[PDB]
Amino acid sequence: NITIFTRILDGLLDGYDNRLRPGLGERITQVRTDMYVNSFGPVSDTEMEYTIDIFFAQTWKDERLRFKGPMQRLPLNNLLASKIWTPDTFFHNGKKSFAHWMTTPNRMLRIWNDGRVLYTLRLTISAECPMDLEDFPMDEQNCPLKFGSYAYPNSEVVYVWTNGSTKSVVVAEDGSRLNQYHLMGQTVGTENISTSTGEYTIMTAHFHLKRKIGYFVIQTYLPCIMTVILSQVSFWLNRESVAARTVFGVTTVLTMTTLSISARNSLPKVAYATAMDWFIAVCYAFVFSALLEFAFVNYITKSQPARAAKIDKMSRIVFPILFGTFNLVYWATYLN
Amino acid sequence: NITIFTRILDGLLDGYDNRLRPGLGERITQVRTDMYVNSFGPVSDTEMEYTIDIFFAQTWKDERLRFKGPMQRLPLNNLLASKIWTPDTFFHNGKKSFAHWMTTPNRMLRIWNDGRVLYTLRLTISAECPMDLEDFPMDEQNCPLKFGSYAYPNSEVVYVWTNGSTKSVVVAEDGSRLNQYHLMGQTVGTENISTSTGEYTIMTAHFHLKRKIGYFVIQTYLPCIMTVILSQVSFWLNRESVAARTVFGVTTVLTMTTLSISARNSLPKVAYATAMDWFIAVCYAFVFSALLEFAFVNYITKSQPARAAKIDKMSRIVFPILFGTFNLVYWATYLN
Amino acid sequence: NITIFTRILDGLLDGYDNRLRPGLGERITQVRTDMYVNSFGPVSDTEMEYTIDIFFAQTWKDERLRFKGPMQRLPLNNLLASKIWTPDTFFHNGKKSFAHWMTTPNRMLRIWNDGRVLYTLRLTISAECPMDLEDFPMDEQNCPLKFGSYAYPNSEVVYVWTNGSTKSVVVAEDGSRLNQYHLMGQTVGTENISTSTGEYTIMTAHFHLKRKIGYFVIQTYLPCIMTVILSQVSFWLNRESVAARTVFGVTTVLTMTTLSISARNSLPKVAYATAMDWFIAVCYAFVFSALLEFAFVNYITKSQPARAAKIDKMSRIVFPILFGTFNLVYWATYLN
Amino acid sequence: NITIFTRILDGLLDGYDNRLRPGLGERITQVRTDMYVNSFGPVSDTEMEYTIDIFFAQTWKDERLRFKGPMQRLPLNNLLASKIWTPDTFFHNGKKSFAHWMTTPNRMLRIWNDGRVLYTLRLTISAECPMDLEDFPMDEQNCPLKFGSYAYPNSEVVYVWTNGSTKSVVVAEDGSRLNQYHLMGQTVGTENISTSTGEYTIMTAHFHLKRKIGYFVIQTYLPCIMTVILSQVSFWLNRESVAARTVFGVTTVLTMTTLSISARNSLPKVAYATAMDWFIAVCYAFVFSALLEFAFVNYITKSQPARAAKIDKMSRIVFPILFGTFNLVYWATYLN
Amino acid sequence: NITIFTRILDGLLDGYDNRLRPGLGERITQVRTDMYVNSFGPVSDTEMEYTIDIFFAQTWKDERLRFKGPMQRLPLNNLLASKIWTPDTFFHNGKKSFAHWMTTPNRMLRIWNDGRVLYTLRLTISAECPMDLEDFPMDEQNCPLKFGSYAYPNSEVVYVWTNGSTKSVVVAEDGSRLNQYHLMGQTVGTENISTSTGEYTIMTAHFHLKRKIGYFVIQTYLPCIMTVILSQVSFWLNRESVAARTVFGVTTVLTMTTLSISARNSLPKVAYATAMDWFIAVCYAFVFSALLEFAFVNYITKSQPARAAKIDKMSRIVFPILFGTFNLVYWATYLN
Ligand SMILES: Cc1onc(-c2ccc(F)cc2)c1COc1ccc(C(=O)N2CCS(=O)(=O)CC2)cn1
Ligand SMILES: Cc1onc(-c2ccc(F)cc2)c1COc1ccc(C(=O)N2CCS(=O)(=O)CC2)cn1
Ligand SMILES: Cc1onc(-c2ccc(F)cc2)c1COc1ccc(C(=O)N2CCS(=O)(=O)CC2)cn1
Ligand SMILES: Cc1onc(-c2ccc(F)cc2)c1COc1ccc(C(=O)N2CCS(=O)(=O)CC2)cn1
Ligand SMILES: Cc1onc(-c2ccc(F)cc2)c1COc1ccc(C(=O)N2CCS(=O)(=O)CC2)cn1
Ligand SMILES: *[C@@H]1O[C@H](CO)[C@@H](O)[C@H](O)[C@H]1NC(C)=O
Ligand SMILES: *[C@@H]1O[C@H](CO)[C@@H](O)[C@H](O)[C@H]1NC(C)=O
Ligand SMILES: *[C@@H]1O[C@H](CO)[C@@H](O)[C@H](O)[C@H]1NC(C)=O
Ligand SMILES: *[C@@H]1O[C@H](CO)[C@@H](O)[C@H](O)[C@H]1NC(C)=O
Ligand SMILES: *[C@@H]1O[C@H](CO)[C@@H](O)[C@H](O)[C@H]1NC(C)=O
Repeated sequence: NITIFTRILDGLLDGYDNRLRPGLGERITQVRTDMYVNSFGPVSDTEMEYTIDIFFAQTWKDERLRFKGPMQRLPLNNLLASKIWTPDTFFHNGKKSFAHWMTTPNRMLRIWNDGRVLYTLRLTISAECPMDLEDFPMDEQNCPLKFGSYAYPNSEVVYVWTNGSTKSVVVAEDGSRLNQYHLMGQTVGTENISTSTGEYTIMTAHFHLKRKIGYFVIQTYLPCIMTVILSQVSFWLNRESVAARTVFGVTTVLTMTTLSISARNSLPKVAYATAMDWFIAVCYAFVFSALLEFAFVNYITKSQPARAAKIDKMSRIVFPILFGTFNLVYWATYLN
Repeated sequence: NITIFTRILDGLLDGYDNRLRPGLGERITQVRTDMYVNSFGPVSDTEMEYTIDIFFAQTWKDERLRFKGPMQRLPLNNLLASKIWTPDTFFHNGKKSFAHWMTTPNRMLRIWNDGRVLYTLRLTISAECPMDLEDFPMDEQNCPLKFGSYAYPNSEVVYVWTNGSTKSVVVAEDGSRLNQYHLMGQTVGTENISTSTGEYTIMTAHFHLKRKIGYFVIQTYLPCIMTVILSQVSFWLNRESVAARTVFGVTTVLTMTTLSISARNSLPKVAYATAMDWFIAVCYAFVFSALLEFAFVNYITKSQPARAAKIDKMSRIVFPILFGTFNLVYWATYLN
Repeated sequence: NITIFTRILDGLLDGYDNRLRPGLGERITQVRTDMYVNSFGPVSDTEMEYTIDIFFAQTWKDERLRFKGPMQRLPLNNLLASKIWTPDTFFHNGKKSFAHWMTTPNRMLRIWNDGRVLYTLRLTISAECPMDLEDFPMDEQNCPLKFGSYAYPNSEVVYVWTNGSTKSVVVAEDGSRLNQYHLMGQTVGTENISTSTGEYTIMTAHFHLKRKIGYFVIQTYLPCIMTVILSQVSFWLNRESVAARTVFGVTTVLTMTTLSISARNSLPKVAYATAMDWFIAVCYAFVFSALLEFAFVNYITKSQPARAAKIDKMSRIVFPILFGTFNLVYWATYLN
Repeated sequence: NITIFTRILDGLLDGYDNRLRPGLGERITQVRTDMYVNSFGPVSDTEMEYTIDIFFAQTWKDERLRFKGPMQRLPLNNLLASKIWTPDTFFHNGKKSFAHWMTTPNRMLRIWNDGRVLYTLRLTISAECPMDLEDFPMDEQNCPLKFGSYAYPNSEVVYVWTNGSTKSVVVAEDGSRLNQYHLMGQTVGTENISTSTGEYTIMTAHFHLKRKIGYFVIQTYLPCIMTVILSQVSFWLNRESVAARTVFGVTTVLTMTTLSISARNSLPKVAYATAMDWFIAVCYAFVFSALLEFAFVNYITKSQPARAAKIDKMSRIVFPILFGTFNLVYWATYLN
Repeated sequence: NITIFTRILDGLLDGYDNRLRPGLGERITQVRTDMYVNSFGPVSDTEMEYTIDIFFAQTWKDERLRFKGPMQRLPLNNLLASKIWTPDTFFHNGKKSFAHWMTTPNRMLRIWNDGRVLYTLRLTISAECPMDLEDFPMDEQNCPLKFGSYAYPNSEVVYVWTNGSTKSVVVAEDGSRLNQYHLMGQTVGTENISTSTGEYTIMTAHFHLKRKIGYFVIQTYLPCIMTVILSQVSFWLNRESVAARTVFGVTTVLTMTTLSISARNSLPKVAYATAMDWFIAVCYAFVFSALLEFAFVNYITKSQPARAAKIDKMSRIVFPILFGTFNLVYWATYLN
């Protein structure tokens, strides 16, 4: 009773050329693509790449695979995949893509009576996601995923998403978990590209990433904020304590300097200033300005002591207000 | 006398199709799985992955492999594995799995007269273990291991553990050794998942991890604890020693700042506060508060010296008690 | 209607030897090469290598592949690539080159009636780009890309660019994006090399890189500049404040020392001085010189106080002017 | 005259089944193993693994390979290795093992008239070496190397070392060179293991490693020792110099704190204290105790100056003696 | 006219056994080896390995490949390489060697009428270069490159360099470029090794490396030199400035301590002292000695001030002279 299936498979492969696409010279091959994201891999800001594991599925029609039998479907595995024609789908932005081969090559092949073919493949794509870190860390990124045929132009093979956008791309509930990003949603699109080898249709999927803040607050902002407050303590010490107030200014200035270096160690070596850089720069000004106030005060503490006390007394109020005021503008500007 | 074995193997492969599962269109294929963990690989908290080396064994029934001979069993190797049908088992959460091929592909194949087949394979799985580091380092993790068929739905292939849970999964005595985790135990479960390609049965194995503390005590807590004690020494110095007490406060505050940065370098860049972070924050408050006490004392050391001495004298007792009291609450809360 | 294509392909391969180049012993095989750079990978200054992803295309004439049919072209895939002769093109400067195999080997093969063959391949080349970091970071680099035949000398196989230089090499608009380099343009050239195995023609492509400054300004120059300004503040303090002015000089000198170490951590370990190194060295002299001025002033503050005040007063003006003057010369020299 | 060899090889493979072990169902296959260690690779303490490159040789008897000819031996290469039966030897503790394939697969095959077979293979094994770092760096490690059959139990295949232990395992004179270990010697053993798949014989080789000290002396101990001596200098300064003695105590305490952090950066993150940790802890006590002495002295320098001088004078002698005494006990205890 | 070549190749392979070396049982196979180093890869001091890319060429005589035709030579590619016998050459010291496969396997095969065969292969060898870092950084290294047959002893296969030493090994002009080494020259040698499997001839190539200094001068020596000079500035300050001179001594001592730690971070963790270590140790003595001078001076500044001034005045001259004198001896000793 099982030998019947063997006869069907042998019959289909008989007089079958896998080097020729279905409907060659008669029509245009149409491929339906659906994607399921098992896990949205880590996003490497330094390398401008993001890893992703998906179950890529393609569907098309091949009249050469029509068959008649008790079962309307023929579940199979990778063994028969190489014996038939499959699209040469590839990822344009994929810097390095590898498959999964354990325990068995993770591929599926199903065939219906009408000749419809389902080809499912598991992939891990290390794609490239260029980013504009001008509003970092209050930045939103749109990492794309482009794929299409390598050898068959639009005139021969066309890719189209199946059903609506929601069914076209699906992300696992636990897969969309990252340490420094929120997966707001996904979008799908298409576009034709003209090349020296002809026109090709491109299927594009974009993932909306909203960076989650809180790591940089504990790592960069808070040390900068508390460092500024530490400098302002010098305003409450007597002028004659030259050495004491010198330690506050010098130590704080160096502390802010190393924080800027440390902050950008993890950040990509971009040749432009970010929002965090401006915040550090302003904080650097406050600590440096406090030291200048002490130097100016200590320079005139003899000739005109009266103004020296007023400046020191006034500075106790002005500096905290300006720094507090700056934060409201800074946070409101980038959080709105 | 040895040629008889050759005839049996040749006979079994004659008229044998490896593209068809046993009992196709007649019943549901049942697979029994047993796992032995040779060594529980390192757990990468930063990458939320854990490596594991196992001897994965699958058992099923294939009536096409029945034979009669002097021996009831036919020990073999990987040579015949590709000549017969094997399940397309794969790991859903396996980010990257590779086999061992030296000296010979580490696979075993045994066949009995009744047609029962044993297929053993050695694997190294780099699975993903999402973690909730809210109670870190007093956190317990449950790293799973999910596997199942890729192409054969529940209606065709079903996986079930063999014997009891203890025999189903086994961990070597020396294998369960990690630098920062205790392998409390293992659990096994099953569940059906509905997909666009049909329903699939999933075999799940969970490993209970109890983080072992002592590295962070020597690396993070103790430096923080001793740093706080160092700051409190300033309370025992005379007020007029402005520079001396300034060094204690400034140096300690910066020391705590760098400890927080250093502590999170190894820790994953999670966007939320951990138990260790709160401990550091409280320790930061004590050192910062001590400096504020000195500044306040030095500010009123002229107008009202009487209160200045009382505050300094009182602070010698209050600060150690509060810090000691906090530790009891902190340790008891997270250790109970 | 589709079986006709099968007959053509079978006919071409009949009596076809892929071990022999077309026109062997009758003429010289001519290959036309065109390159499209999908993305100019990162440039590793430390390893003197740059990654690049290209769609390498080769065109040549093979009279053995002539055919007659309704279609003037035969789009195909990698399946037939191994069944015919292709040039043994390789990259001389490619330290490690790997192909892309997912979902299908990214190769294309097209054949015309006249026998013209188009062979397109996707590659990721980790080539070597030696650099002369004498004007770093104001340095311009010319990273080459050399390729040619491995076994067929100039007398048998010759490579020539197709059409003009612009069409010969093309770079994607978004591909030419780097964090620390600007892709000014590309150039193409040729040259014959004499070897023990014969003369070979070499096709060379050079990419002009103009390093973009701004990361080192925020990371190295500014901390050095502000550190120097910090030292000059000591000139505005009274001489009797020995400890206060000592902190400025000592802290600044050490700060500059660690900046030099930190700056070269990312920079390659080249055994010669760069422009940035000279800038740091000069900045180190200013901070060190300021400390020497204080030591000299403090040494003569008793015997001849009159000159001590003049030196301290004069130093307040001389030092800022010289440092400001140096920057104009430094920046103008390397930016012109 | 050379065609005779071709006939012999063709004859042996005729009617030969590589899926069946020699002497199947008639006796037990006996395998003789000899190992030569070309180079003992680096030992990764952090990953608890050690690399090793060996020329693994196996010898066994196969009556099916008997032949008669002018030559008593048939040197060969990897070409015939896959055409005959070879044991499925694998390394139980090998986390990742790979072969060498350049220029040609590094394998040898020799056959004698009697049917004896020699199979030599070159391997690079990244095995796991669990370590007990309780006496670190005065610790001795015993890294094992376990291998055996994967599919053939003890009842079918048995491994035994050839000749004595010295000939069984050999290490190259220059191979046994490590930066932080001495290869004292090697030992070989055997043991039977019972599994669900049957009993298997295990061949075990242990390498005795004696860690060589001198890097940690220059990196950890000496900075700690000199730091303690630096703190004791404060005892020779006058009490009224409050700021001066404060710098010694504060700087030394922080210096010891960072040394402990730095020391464990390279060391594995083990959750227990090592001998080096105790040495650092004691050194931390001395520096911290010195600061406490100054604080206590400065606290009573007014009411009872007489005792203050005695304590400071006495401390100059007590502290060096105790620290010197501790070293003798510490070094003697762990070096004996 | 091209079919003639096909007949020749088919004829040669007819009745050809690739498992047998040429001249088997009749003479000894002689192989001529020539090497061209395209680029001398980076030298990893930490891992004691150096990468190298070469075009390895082997020449030998095979009477079975004699042919008659219009052309005296048959240029070919890797396609025919596997169809004939090639030596099993391998690198004894090669820890990991991989080939280049893009665009086509980089191999060449040429055959003459007499039967002479040329086999050229491109390789990237990560060999091991043990080093004696006793004179580091004034050290000269001799990195070898050993290769020979794996299965064919000296009695069957013998390797000999072709022509003179200069032609035997060739290094590209631009290939011999390293950041911290000078490629002085190359030497070639031979030697027979006795093994359990027989005697084998070994072809050895040594590369003379002269480390180029200048990176460590800017990274280690200069900071140490300037740090010592900074300490000597304390001798020019008044004794009563206890805090001021304390900062110089304490800061300098710690600065030297961290420099030693930083210097060895890149250096391999060798368990012995290098020349740089001695230089740092001496520099550490000068800074530490200066602090001791201040402590001794401050201890006797009351009882016998006269000697205190003399010591401080004398130290201003003695210390610079000794440090300057030491450098001349140090540099002359290791540079001569
Ligand atoms: C020389 C060559 O030979 N065969 C091909 C080729 C063409 C199309 C294929 F599908 C496969 C291969 C080529 C390159 O031709 C291209 C390809 C893409 C684009 C293009 O528009 N983009 C670059 C990729 S992208 O950034 O994803 C979107 C923008 C421009 N020219
Ligand atoms: C597009 C597509 O084509 N073939 C498949 C497919 C289905 C089942 C297979 F066994 C193999 C392949 C798919 C994806 O369909 C899925 C798969 C799993 C889940 C699911 O429930 N989970 C995701 C994996 S998980 O996190 O381990 C548990 C939760 C949801 N949809
Ligand atoms: C021993 C050997 O056997 N077959 C070959 C060989 C020759 C040419 C091939 F195309 C392939 C292989 C060799 C090396 O012969 C060479 C090769 C290149 C150069 C040369 O001029 N350069 C080195 C590469 S480069 O830096 O890109 C440009 C400068 C000098 N000698
Ligand atoms: C489920 C399964 O299926 N086939 C096998 C299997 C058995 C023996 C083989 F030689 C190959 C494969 C298994 C695991 O069975 C084992 C294996 C080893 C040990 C054991 O005693 N140790 C673990 C490895 S160890 O740490 O080196 C020494 C201690 C215990 N149970
Ligand atoms: C057990 C075994 O079975 N077949 C072999 C074998 C022998 C020779 C081969 F050419 C290939 C394989 C072996 C090891 O036998 C050896 C090999 C080399 C040396 C030796 O003298 N040295 C080690 C390599 S070295 O450091 O480069 C120079 C010093 C000593 N014994
Ligand atoms: C691509 O080409 C097809 C040709 O039928 C056309 O229908 C489609 O609208 C084109 N897509 C775009 C985005 O222009
Ligand atoms: C999965 O489906 C099978 C169908 O027989 C059922 O017996 C089993 O209970 C299901 N498992 C779960 C967890 O629902
Ligand atoms: C290389 O050789 C060919 C031989 O025809 C010659 O035409 C060409 O000019 C040569 N190229 C160079 C750069 O000399
Ligand atoms: C292993 O089993 C064999 C069976 O013959 C026995 O001879 C040998 O002593 C056993 N080894 C050990 C260590 O028990
Ligand atoms: C190696 O053996 C051969 C045998 O002919 C001999 O000629 C040669 O001199 C030997 N080489 C050395 C270095 O002893």
